[PDB]
Amino acid sequence: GLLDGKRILVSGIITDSSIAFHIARVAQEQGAQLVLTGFDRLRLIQRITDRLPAKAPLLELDVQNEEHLASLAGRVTEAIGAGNKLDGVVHSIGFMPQTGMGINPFFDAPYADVSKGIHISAYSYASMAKALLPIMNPGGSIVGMDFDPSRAMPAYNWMTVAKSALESVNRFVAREAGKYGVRSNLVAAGPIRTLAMSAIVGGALGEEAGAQIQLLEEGWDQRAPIGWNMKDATPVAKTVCALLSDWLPATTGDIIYADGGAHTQLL
Amino acid sequence: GLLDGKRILVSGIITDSSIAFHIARVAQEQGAQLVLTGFDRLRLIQRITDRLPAKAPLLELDVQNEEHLASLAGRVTEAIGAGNKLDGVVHSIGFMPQTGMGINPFFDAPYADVSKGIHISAYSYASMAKALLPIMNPGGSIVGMDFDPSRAMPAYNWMTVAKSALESVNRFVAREAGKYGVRSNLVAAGPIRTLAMSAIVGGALGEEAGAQIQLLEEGWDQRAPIGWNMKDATPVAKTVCALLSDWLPATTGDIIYADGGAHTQLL
Amino acid sequence: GLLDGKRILVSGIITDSSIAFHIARVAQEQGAQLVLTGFDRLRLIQRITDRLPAKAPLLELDVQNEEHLASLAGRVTEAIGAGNKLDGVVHSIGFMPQTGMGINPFFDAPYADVSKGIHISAYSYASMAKALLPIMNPGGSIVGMDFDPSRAMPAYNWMTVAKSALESVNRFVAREAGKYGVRSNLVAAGPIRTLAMSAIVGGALGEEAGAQIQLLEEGWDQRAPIGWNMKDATPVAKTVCALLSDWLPATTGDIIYADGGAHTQLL
Amino acid sequence: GLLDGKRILVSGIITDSSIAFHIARVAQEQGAQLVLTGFDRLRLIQRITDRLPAKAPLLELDVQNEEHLASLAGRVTEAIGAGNKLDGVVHSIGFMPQTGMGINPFFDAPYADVSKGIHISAYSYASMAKALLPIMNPGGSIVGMDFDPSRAMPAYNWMTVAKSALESVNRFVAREAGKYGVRSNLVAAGPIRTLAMSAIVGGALGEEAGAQIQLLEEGWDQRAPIGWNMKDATPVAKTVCALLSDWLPATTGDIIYADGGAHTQLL
Ligand SMILES: NC(=O)c1ccc[n+]([C@@H]2O[C@H](COP(=O)([O-])OP(=O)(O)OC[C@H]3O[C@@H](n4cnc5c(N)ncnc54)[C@H](O)[C@@H]3O)[C@@H](O)[C@H]2O)c1
Ligand SMILES: NC(=O)c1ccc[n+]([C@@H]2O[C@H](COP(=O)([O-])OP(=O)(O)OC[C@H]3O[C@@H](n4cnc5c(N)ncnc54)[C@H](O)[C@@H]3O)[C@@H](O)[C@H]2O)c1
Ligand SMILES: NC(=O)c1ccc[n+]([C@@H]2O[C@H](COP(=O)([O-])OP(=O)(O)OC[C@H]3O[C@@H](n4cnc5c(N)ncnc54)[C@H](O)[C@@H]3O)[C@@H](O)[C@H]2O)c1
Ligand SMILES: NC(=O)c1ccc[n+]([C@@H]2O[C@H](COP(=O)([O-])OP(=O)(O)OC[C@H]3O[C@@H](n4cnc5c(N)ncnc54)[C@H](O)[C@@H]3O)[C@@H](O)[C@H]2O)c1
Ligand SMILES: Cc1cc(=O)c(C2CCN(c3ncccn3)CC2)c(C)[nH]1
Ligand SMILES: Cc1cc(=O)c(C2CCN(c3ncccn3)CC2)c(C)[nH]1
Ligand SMILES: Cc1cc(=O)c(C2CCN(c3ncccn3)CC2)c(C)[nH]1
Ligand SMILES: Cc1cc(=O)c(C2CCN(c3ncccn3)CC2)c(C)[nH]1
Repeated sequence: GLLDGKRILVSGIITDSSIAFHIARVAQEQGAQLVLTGFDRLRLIQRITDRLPAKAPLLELDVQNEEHLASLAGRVTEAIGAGNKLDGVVHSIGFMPQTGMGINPFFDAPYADVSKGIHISAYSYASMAKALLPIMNPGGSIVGMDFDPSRAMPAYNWMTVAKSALESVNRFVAREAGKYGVRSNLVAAGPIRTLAMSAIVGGALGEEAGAQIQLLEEGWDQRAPIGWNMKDATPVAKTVCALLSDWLPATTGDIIYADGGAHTQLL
Repeated sequence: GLLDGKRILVSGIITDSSIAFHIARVAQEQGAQLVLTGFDRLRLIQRITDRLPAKAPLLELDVQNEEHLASLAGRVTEAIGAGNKLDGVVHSIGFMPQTGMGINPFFDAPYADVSKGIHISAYSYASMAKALLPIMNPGGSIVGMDFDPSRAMPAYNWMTVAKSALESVNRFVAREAGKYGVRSNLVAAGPIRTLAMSAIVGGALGEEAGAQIQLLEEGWDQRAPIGWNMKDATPVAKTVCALLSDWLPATTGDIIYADGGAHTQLL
Repeated sequence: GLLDGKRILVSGIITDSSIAFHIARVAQEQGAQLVLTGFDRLRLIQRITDRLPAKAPLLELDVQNEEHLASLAGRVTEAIGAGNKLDGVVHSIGFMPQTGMGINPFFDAPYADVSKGIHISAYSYASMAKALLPIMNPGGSIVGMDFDPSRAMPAYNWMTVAKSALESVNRFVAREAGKYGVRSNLVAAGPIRTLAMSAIVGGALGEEAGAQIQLLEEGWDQRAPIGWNMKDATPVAKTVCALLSDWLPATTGDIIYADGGAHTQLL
Repeated sequence: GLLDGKRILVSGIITDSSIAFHIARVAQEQGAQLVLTGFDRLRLIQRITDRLPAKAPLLELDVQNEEHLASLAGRVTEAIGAGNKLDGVVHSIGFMPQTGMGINPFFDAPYADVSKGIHISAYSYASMAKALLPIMNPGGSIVGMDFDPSRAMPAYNWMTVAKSALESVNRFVAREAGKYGVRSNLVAAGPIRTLAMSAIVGGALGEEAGAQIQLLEEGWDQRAPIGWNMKDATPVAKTVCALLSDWLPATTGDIIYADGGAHTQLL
């Protein structure tokens, strides 16, 4: 397998439609030995991850909890065995309150909400690298999930700002990770029909936001030279595994686009 | 003058080396009628602004204070006279605690500090547009100050992340401002030897940060095809006035680089 | 006026819909003294330019003709008077054979055609700077016309490649121009309904290309936060004059977008 | 192996320091079955390729020769056997006359020289895709070599313009390749000490160009968070193989940076 013998931490599984579930599945199909991290609904996450090709220990991690982050390296070492280190880390964490995404006017998001979204979606990429770099092997890889925020778009609002902040955070994380012989990169995915994305299209964040995200999805497949299947997270999962492998050894502080090439096309 | 008859709000004056002081001076030399906003040290700001070519009313504005922002439009109207609106708005506000800039490791900035820096440096650009767009004329202009954060660099650390967030905020502010016939843009300046910049070079944020910012300054003038004089804020002030004028009427959600062309050159 | 006392060379007038006609008109309304250059149909160009606010000498310039370029500086000096130099230069020249644009497959453009298009559209920006920099004043400005080629699009085909080449040429021209205290920049305009653009929409380059350019035009106005009027070259002409003025003195090797902000927006 | 069962065409081998030699070697170590193309010195190329892990047929290809390109697909089919198609294509072709690179002033490159450089370095990427796409399998991959031309730099001059043109060509090739279920991408490598690069540093293109390329090399390793070894083409070769594999299936019309992350860092 592409990741045979590698010890990889995967955060971000919440449902069977989570991009992290598909990353975890493909990584296991490719011979990686995983450690999982889950937030708040641990009973649910264990039951979901019971469907993965192989059993993997599950650790609790709220990225807003400083105790969870301070104990994380020790908890991972206990799960993987003393003397072993991680070869890979996947950050597949993102959150923005409803005031910061959807039909709620961009000017009507209170800062406490925007700040919580930026903490979880951008700052935590640096918190996770700080916690795990001391237990990472040379030649290692840290990968985070991105949604191209180079241009403004309807409804994505403050989550776009959190992604722009995450891209900047990734470039600095690469400076730190480099001291450990570790790469840091983001995968900018095309839109994926997760449970939340389906709910948004169904009007969970207002009708106008639903209509706008449906047009974005259509335009994405139209612009993508190889097309874009929003119901298929496997091409995104494979790209994350390509970055976790030894096959992109000279790429760091960078962004790889697993979006069907849609960002390279105007129309 | 370039700005004859225009009513322009200018925030960000603190000392006679503030980029906003030079923006305010050039705007007045070009016939603009100004309203100033100042944070916390109002006695100091009044005394500084006494040196501007013309007298201008000074209003207090802490961008972290929701009462100041909610009353701002009314306070500006009282200063410019009922029935008059602003043609221009200058955001020249930036702040990052010492834990987020300098020699303090990038991983050692607490989130409360990073969040305060992002609130002042990025979110406030949207708070200011929300407050003032209802009192802005069609053909109007909102301009903010940027420092190119496209690539990571030493010491700038979390302030780089705040600038990346500000660039994203600007693109969304342009969507809102467009409804008012108003443009929103940033001026990405080359480094300017303000009081804080001189203090940093003098080691106020650690020796290594000082040495690194001195090398950045030297490299900037070297890369700039027309050179870069860090002791001269006038080219930056003129660029802000170009954006406040009627002469860039089809530019919005954008960034204009007043950096001597240094960002267009590798070496 | 914005350009009072300035001596500016303007190339690229062919009809009354030429972007250069509007640049020339606005520059004259702003007090500039112009010298014009025209290609091949000099009788037509003289008759067109008779409609400009003021009379301006017209010089012949085929950018593919080395004799025309070698004699250009001398011919300009004769027209503006010995001892006088130019403060500004406008390159508003572009051409691509029909095999390189439109419905003709991208793979079916012969290299002789692509090479002629790149010579006129990209290399000539450097030929013009070479010819005129020795007769340009410090503080001077060279401006060229661009169409954002960062992403591929239908029909534009090899002309997109010529624009990408022009952007690269501009960065090198800035290195040379800087030695003279001269700035070099491009204005990336939104689509303008020139005679050729109207002919393309009318199917002159095939039906599919017509339909595709009509969708691009519609999408441009939709994405532009301040809208985009393709029938109005005046905002583009004003942007070129802003770059020719003293008001963007720290910008070089760069691109200013006069596109209604459409490139900063995905949807 | 990463490329087990894949049929890959590799162009660009001339010496044992050619980036294409290392791409060919790594692809063979990973189980690919290769077809090679060589220009002009076929006896030399055969002798060089005798050192590759496995024997591979060698075909003559001058990308400026329309007969060579028109017969290429037939010649490849004869070498790989009727009924078999290629899964991958590597373009590792670049050339610029000495007038277009080095100490020769940027303004002193005759167009015939610049045009020959652009034909070989940029247009040929589309000529090669046109020739080989009809004999490529779905899921296939076309990869070209790039040197980041986003910013101007000393000596690279017109070759920088050819790379900017190549990036634009790649985005259009992706539109065509997508119809075949084929991806098209470039690998932007850091500087590699090939025979020509060593000759340049030794002053083959003038002393000033030598000094400037030595400073670029040093600055590259300094800026790269994981460092940059210019004497090691293996990380670049591995990146090309990552793109030729099934592990980046949603990336097209794009650029992957195998430069040690140096482009993501200012200093
Ligand atoms: N769905 C898309 O279209 C799309 C496209 C591009 C990128 N992404 C990104 O992919 C990543 C994964 O999102 P997804 O779409 O799979 O949705 P998801 O809901 O399945 O995953 C987001 C995860 O973040 C976790 N999380 C939230 N708050 C947390 C906290 N305080 N501490 C720790 N974990 C926390 C959630 O529990 C969840 O597992 C995110 O970064 C998202 O922004 C999504
Ligand atoms: N100095 C440089 O080299 C440089 C380069 C590019 C951009 N900039 C940017 O230019 C802008 C102005 O900075 P400067 O260099 O002139 O420094 P400065 O210290 O003179 O200006 C920053 C201003 O922000 C104000 N401010 C801080 N907290 C505030 C709050 N809560 N509410 C309202 N105002 C608040 C300060 O009072 C001050 O007037 C900033 O956005 C900065 O990031 C500076
Ligand atoms: N029309 C648009 O939508 C649009 C948008 C963005 C940029 N542009 C650019 O603006 C510029 C002007 O184009 P336009 O749209 O006004 O069309 P135009 O036809 O009016 O102008 C192009 C000019 O190039 C001149 N030219 C052609 N070959 C020449 C040669 N050998 N020597 C000298 N001059 C030569 C023509 O005579 C003509 O005056 C071009 O660079 C074009 O690519 C156009
Ligand atoms: N060396 C570096 O530092 C570096 C960095 C980034 C990218 N590159 C790129 O990598 C690629 C390979 O270059 P390299 O550095 O290995 O040098 P090289 O000299 O080994 O390879 C260039 C190849 O182009 C071939 N070529 C030239 N004219 C041709 C023609 N008419 N038809 C067919 N082939 C022709 C040559 O025979 C040679 O094999 C080029 O695209 C180059 O621009 C090089
Ligand atoms: C296209 C796209 C990009 C994204 O980044 C996301 C995020 C998914 C996780 N987040 C989230 N989830 C649940 C409640 C609140 N926030 C933040 C938005 C989506 C849904 N779509
Ligand atoms: C090159 C450069 C870019 C910048 O954005 C700044 C900011 C100036 C204002 N800030 C600030 N001032 C005082 C105390 C704390 N923070 C934040 C940094 C500087 C000093 N230099
Ligand atoms: C949107 C847009 C951008 C452009 O750059 C152009 C060019 C106009 C001048 N050219 C030209 N004119 C006449 C015959 C052949 N070529 C090249 C294309 C157009 C028409 N539209
Ligand atoms: C850093 C870098 C990037 C490049 O693209 C090249 C090319 C190598 C092949 N070329 C070439 N070779 C031999 C004679 C003439 N031209 C063009 C330049 C080099 C040498 N270095």
